[PDB]
Amino acid sequence: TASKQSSRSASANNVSSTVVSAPELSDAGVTASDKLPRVLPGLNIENSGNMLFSTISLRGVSSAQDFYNPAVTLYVDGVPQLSTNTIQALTDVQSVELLRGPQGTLYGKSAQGGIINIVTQQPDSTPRGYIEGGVSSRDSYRSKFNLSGPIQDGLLYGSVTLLRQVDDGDMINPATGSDDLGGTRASIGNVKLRLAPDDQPWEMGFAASRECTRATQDAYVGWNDIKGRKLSISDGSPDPYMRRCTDSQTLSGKYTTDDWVFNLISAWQQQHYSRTFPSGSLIVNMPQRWNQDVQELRAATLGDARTVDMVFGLYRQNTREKLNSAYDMPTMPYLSSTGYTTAETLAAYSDLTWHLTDRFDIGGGVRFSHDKSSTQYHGSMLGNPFGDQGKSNDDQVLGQLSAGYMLTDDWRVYTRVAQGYKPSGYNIVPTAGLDAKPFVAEKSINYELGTRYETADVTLQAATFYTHTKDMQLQTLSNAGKADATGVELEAKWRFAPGWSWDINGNVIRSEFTNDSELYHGNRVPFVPRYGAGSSVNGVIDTRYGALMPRLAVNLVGPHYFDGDNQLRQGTYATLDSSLGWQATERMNISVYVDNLFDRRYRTYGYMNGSSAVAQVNMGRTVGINTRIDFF
Repeated sequence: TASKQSSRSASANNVSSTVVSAPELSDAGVTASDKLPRVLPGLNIENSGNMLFSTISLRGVSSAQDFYNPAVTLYVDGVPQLSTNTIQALTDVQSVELLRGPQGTLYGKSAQGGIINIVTQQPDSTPRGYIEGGVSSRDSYRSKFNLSGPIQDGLLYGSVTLLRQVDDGDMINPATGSDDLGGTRASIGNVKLRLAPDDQPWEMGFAASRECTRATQDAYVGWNDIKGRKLSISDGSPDPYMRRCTDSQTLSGKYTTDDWVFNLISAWQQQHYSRTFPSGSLIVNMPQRWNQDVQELRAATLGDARTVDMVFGLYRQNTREKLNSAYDMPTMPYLSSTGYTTAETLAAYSDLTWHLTDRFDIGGGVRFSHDKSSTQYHGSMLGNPFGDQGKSNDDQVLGQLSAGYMLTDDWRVYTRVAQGYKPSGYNIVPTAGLDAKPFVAEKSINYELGTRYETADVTLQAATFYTHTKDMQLQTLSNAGKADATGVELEAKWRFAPGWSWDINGNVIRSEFTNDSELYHGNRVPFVPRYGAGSSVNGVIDTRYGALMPRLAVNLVGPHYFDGDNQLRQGTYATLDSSLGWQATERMNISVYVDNLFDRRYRTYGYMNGSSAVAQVNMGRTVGINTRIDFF
C-alpha cells in the first residue's frame, strides 16, 4: 500500500510493516511526526538540539553524528521530505505506514532503518469536515479546521485545512527571565484540488501548503539537573530563536488500465529558516535555505490473480542548499562562512514478484542510481581565509530479495535481503583548513527472517535480523566506521471483546561498532535503546450519557548513549499515558488526557561542551482537554 505495487507482491508481504489509521493517531495524541513512536513500535525520534535535526532511529540503525542525512526518511505521498522538515505537524493524514528494514530499492537514499510514509487524504464526492480544538499544560493549545468535498461534482473536488498548534515549554533563561522557552508554535495551511472526471481512467492532483513554525530551543540544562528548569545560559545572552517556513507544491497524475496503473508525480519544496542561539560565550547564527524538487514516474501491474506482479520506476530528485554561519564572541568574530552545496539524482528501478505455488513466492528488485553533488564555500576562522569548491558523481546499485511460504491460510513466514545507502557527496557545513574531497557512500545491508499471523481478531508479527553498515559518515565529515545491528522484534494486537483491543510490543537489539572500526570501535551505536517494549489497551464502554472510550498506554525505553564515545548514557525509563473520550452528542466528542502520568523525566539528547556534559530533557507530564465537532 506504500510498497508502490500490488497488495499481493513480494515487497508488500515479505516485510515487517505497520499501518496506523487516522482515528488511531488521534486516540494516541499523535499530533506531529515526533510522536509517531507512540504508535510505531521500534521507532525512536528525538530532537538533537532542535526541531530541524532529528535523531530518528529504527532497527538499531541511526543517524549518528550527521543530522542532515537520517537512516529513516519521511515520505508524504511518496514525496521525500527535506531532512530539516521531518519533524512537522500532521495536518490531514489518512494513515501512516512504516516499513522496517532497508528500502533502498523502492525509495532510495537515506532508507536504511526504514521509511515512514504519510498518506494524505484525497477529497472526494462525499462532503467531509471537522473542527478539533484543545488546550493543555504550559499554556499549550491546538486548533484545526478542515473542509473537503465536491467543487463541481463528477469532476473537481477540493479540501482545505488550517492548523495552529502550540506545544509550549516552561524553561527559563536566567539572562532574560523568560519562562516559556523550549516549545514550538506552528501555523499551517493546506489546499488540495483533485480532478477526477466521472467516467474516465485518469485523475490529477494538486496540493499546496505553507507551514511557519517558531521554536525557542537550542538550549540545554546541566547533565545531572534533569528536573530543573533554569537553562545553562550565561548572563548577557539573549533567548534562542528560530523560525522556519516551508512551502510545498505537489502535482500528481494517475492512469488506470485493465492490467496496469501508471502514476506520475512532481513535487517542489522550499524552506528557509533563521536560527540563532547562545552557546557559552558565543552567539551562533546559522540561517539556511533549501530548495528540493522530485519527479517520479512509475508503471505497476494491478491486480491479482497473476503469476508475476511488477513495478517499474524513474525517479529524479534535485536539492540545493545554502548556509551562512556566524559564530561570534562578544567583542569580535570567531568564525564566519557561506556555502552552497547541491545534490541531484536520476534513478531507474524495478521490483518483480513470482508466485510459483499458490502458497510460495520469490521476489526481488534492483535500483540503478546516478548521484551528482557539488559544494562551494568560503569563510574565515580567527581571521584566516579559507574556502574551496568541487563537483563529483558516483552511481550505486541496490537490491532486494525475498521469499515467503504461507504455512497456513493466514500464517506466513518470509525472508529478506535488502540494501540501503546514503550517497557519496559533500560536507554540508564548511570546515576551515581541510580541502573539499567528497566522502563515499555509506552502505547498509540487512538480512531478515520473520513471520506474520493475521486472523480477524488477531495480528501477530515477529522478526529477527542483522544489518551491517559500512563506510559510515561520522571538524570533518569523512567515512570511517562500521556497525553491526542485530536483534528481534515482536508486535501483536488482539481484539478480545468487540470495541476493545490490546496492543503489545517489544524489541531487543544490540548495535555496536565493529572491532575493526576506524572510530568508537566496540562501543554501542548511539540513539539505539538496548531493548524497548510497550503495551496499550483501549475500548468503548457504553452508557446512558453517551459512549465513553478509555485508553491506557505504557511505554518502556531501554538504556542508550548519545555519543560515539559512550560517555553520555540515558538508561531505562517508562511512561504511562492515558485518556478518556466521551461522545457527548452524536457529532461532538470531548476528551481529557494526561500523558506521562507519573511526571517521569529523562534525557532527550546530550553532548559534551568542553568538559561539561549538557542535556535536553523531556517536558514532563501534560494534561489536556481536546474536543472535536465534525461536520455533515
